[PDB]
Amino acid sequence: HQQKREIMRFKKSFTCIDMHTEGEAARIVTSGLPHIPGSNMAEKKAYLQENMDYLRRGIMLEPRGHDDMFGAFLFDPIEEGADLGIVFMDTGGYLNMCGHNSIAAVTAAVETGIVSVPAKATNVPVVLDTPAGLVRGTAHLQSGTESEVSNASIINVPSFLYQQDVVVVLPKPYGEVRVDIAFGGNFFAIVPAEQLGIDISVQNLSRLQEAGELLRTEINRSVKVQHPQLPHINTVDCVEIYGPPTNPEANYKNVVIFGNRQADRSPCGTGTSAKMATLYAKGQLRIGETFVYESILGSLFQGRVLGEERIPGVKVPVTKDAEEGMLVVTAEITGKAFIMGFNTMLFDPTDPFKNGFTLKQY
Amino acid sequence: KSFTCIDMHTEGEAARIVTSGLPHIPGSNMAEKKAYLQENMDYLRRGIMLEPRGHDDMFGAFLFDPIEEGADLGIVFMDTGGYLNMCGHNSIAAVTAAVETGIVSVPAKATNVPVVLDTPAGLVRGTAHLQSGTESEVSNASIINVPSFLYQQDVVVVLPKPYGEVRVDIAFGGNFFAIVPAEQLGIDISVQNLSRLQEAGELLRTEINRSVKVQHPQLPHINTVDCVEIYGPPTNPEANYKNVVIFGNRQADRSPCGTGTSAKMATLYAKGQLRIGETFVYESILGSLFQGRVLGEERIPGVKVPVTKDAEEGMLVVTAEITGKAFIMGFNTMLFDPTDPFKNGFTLKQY
Ligand SMILES: O=C([O-])c1ccc[nH]1
Repeated sequence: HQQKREIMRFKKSFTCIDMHTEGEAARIVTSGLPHIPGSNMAEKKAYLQENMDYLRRGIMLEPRGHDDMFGAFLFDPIEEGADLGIVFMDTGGYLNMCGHNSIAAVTAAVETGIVSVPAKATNVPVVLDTPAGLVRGTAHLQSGTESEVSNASIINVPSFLYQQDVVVVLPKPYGEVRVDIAFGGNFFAIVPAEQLGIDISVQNLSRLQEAGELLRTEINRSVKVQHPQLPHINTVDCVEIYGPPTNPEANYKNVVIFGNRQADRSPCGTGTSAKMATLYAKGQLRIGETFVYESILGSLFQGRVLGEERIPGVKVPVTKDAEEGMLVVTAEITGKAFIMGFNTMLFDPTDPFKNGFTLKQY
Repeated sequence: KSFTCIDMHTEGEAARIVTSGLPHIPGSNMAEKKAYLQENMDYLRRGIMLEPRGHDDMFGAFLFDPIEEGADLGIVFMDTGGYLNMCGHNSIAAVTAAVETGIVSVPAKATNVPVVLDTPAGLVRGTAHLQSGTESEVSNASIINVPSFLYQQDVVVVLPKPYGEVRVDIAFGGNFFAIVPAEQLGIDISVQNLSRLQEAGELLRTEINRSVKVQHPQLPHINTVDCVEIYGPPTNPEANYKNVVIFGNRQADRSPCGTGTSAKMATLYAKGQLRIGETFVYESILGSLFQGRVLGEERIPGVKVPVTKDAEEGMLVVTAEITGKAFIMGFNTMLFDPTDPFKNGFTLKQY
């Protein structure tokens, strides 16, 4: 019959596990990609970017997505020890790491049996192979259940404060700002809201989005960054605006601007790792101490520094002469993700918006 | 716990068509089933339409068994703010879905399929046009719009600089629209100009509502102008004109907007500039086309609107048919974990 019309209809389709980590979307694509050339997760990401970028666009943007959508493609692992390969994507490009989506992915690996649950277990390890290195996750099980996840935590790739007290001149009305740059899986410009002359509130979202874009543009133009072990990482993809908390349980509140100036509704896992490295570098957070970060929505992530390391003969701008090498810390983050749908994305060839669009200005 | 749907769009404008998972909903006509959803179960709409499952320009509907005689499919429309269609674009989507997926059957060797929708507002009569050599591939859909009419003509509304005073026509096609040339506002219609068109459209809407006080003659509940339709020269030379409808809480229609097309049509038609059976083509801000024609006109004795002249016996009203294409962009199973702090959604949109 017209089951031939269904073969046809599904041609070039993708299956996804639609999730969110505390309000922030994680559209996890589980099939429909062909083989993508590349020896590692970094090379697969570049391949996707240089040759098949219309895929990111149609999956992330209206009408299938929206100006603040986020997601990822899964792959077989390449790296030894890894359960899953993952490349992240968004409305602008491809982050080398993402905490909220890594939490979601750990959760989904376990809740759908991608990874199997050792009979009588409380914690299930799930190791993601990312463009930034191995990320070791743990799904913390709902104690009297088979595969029901309470929350998920990740041990991030080594994070470190990169350059301190950088002056960036933005145009009026914002003027001159002081920022730290730090790596937490992505490079971040960390800036106090107080300096943008704007409060973190829903009401000021569009202005915090403008200001993040200008800051990100101006940093990349003025300041060259380079990850000392990962040559492919050499820009600042995200801006962290922080300010006083609203939930008293939380050290601070933040919004992250990234992608095509979209805002994280989560507190942002990599950005959390990046603030933690910074305070820790400054002797303002101790190993083991709990740091709680609140989002614009009021979502919470919990973090702690599990250890530190000094790497002899490797310096970054912030590394003083009196130091024997650069400081990195290993940060853990914990949060909760939910499955919000099992989606099959279709692309009618006659659809003028099979490759997505945004009405976002300029 | 879970809902099934067909994600669609009508030339860019989202239409989430929920095809199962609602509980049993009472009502002896669709308007009562809509009231019951509103009064007892609004949370379903919110979680299906708002982030994270949705977004601030999401629209859609719930499919039901039809009740009205003649009807093929029951439906209640919804969006992130409420329970109306607006622009009518879900109707095109649902007519298409119904044929595409088997809800409605196709007579053999048939080229066009009637799909009649049972909505809270009355029957909506549509036709699915079949792709030449196929049995249920839909090329497009036509909808018979609610009766439309020019209401008031050459209205002078005074806007703050830089817009100034602006000549508009006010016309009904499901909502009342203020139809206003882009030239009049001094903004060229483009995506990059959209926020300027938005500012201006709101300015215009508040200014008209404050000064002109419009009233549907047979529908007293409709006493404002909720949409501003900004038109100008087309980019596609197949199209008569190009437009963007500004409506809601600072929102733009990505489609040409079917009811605005029907309003624009009754306007041209009243001024002697469109003929019955003439294909009018309208382009959106993203380049899509809708096609309309006026099928017929009527007079309504003893009922008058401002544009109705002293010697005319009743207002002029027209019936237009609006054609457009809806695409299927997904088949989704949505889930609501009861412990999900966002099972009923959120919005970061502010006013
Ligand atoms: O969770 C994160 O690391 C992240 C980065 C951008 C959005 N979320």
